[PDB]
Amino acid sequence: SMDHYKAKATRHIFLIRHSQYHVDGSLEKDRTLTPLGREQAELTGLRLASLGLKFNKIVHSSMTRAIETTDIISRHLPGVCKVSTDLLREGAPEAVQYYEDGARIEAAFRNYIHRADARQEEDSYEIFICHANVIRYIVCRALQFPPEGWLRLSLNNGSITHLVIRPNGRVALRTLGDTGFMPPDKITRS
Amino acid sequence: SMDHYKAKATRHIFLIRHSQYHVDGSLEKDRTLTPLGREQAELTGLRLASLGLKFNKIVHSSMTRAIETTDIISRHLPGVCKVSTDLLREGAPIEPEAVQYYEDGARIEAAFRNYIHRADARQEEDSYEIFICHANVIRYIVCRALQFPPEGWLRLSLNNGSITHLVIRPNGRVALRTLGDTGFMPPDKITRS
Repeated sequence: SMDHYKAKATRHIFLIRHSQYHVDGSLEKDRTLTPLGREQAELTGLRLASLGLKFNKIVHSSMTRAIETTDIISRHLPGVCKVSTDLLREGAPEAVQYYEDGARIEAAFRNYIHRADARQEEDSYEIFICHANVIRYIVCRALQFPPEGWLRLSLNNGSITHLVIRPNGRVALRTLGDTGFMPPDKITRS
Repeated sequence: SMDHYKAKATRHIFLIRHSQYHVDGSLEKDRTLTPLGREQAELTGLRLASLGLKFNKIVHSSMTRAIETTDIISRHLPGVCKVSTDLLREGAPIEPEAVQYYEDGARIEAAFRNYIHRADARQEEDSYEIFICHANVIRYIVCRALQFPPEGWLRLSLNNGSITHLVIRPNGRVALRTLGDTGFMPPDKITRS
């Protein structure tokens, strides 16, 4: 169980990886989703809406692929409120930047996963639209797995990862990197 | 990842949990799939057939629930041989005497070493292998192959008929590509028991 964790209720955390995008955009402006990526986000959006859950929020960063993945999914989840955060931004001396980028991933974990809400009386269902690296960090961290193994988790574009966090901080992984709802010819990791 | 491992090509391991069944069945022969369980198995079969992979083999637990799940899945994978093994029968629950657990631990380790860790010197191309079994068996194999601690077993929750996909590189690096995938099943067909 996560240490120093008390919540009022159970929290269901859904971590969605960005869909495929033009990684060769000169400026962020240009790193939009590929046509395949747009279809992926659509499929992830239909899947999420089909769950019969009233989601509490969709948290995401300000990167072009993040905003675009979010926009598409969000149209399937009418009324669910969106929250922009730069703790989910993926960075782009070099060495000092990278340390800082890593520290931000931990802050993301701390701020959004390890921290529970006092207002929250009942079970919550929370979506986070993220880059691969923050998902796999969050998974290892919440599950108390060796952080050195985070890169052993291979997350498809648009995939859904579901963690369950009980009031006493016991955590269960119900699924990781699910793209079972996409036709196999639509699945990508880049 | 795995130590003392050198394979000639990549190995894709698909670990499939059995479909919903009659837990109340009085003998092992009575613990057959429910009608919903048979629908789940069908869905998993459809999904596996749709990946466009030539599966090398279907290795399955000899428990009735695992047999019936395999019967249904294998109809979608014509020409893939099926091999029954006692090594993949479910282990005693982690959440009941100690010699039972020693026995089960030893067997499931044997299963891991025989089916997951052992590279075939006759492999001549990338392989795709299906193992139809049980939650504790899969949890153990996943954690062992990824070097996750034994307290991780019970933190992994696998749906009935779910697909867990590991990729084993020739030098022994292991990636977890998906765990507990039932994303191909409508939510109103999804169960854990």
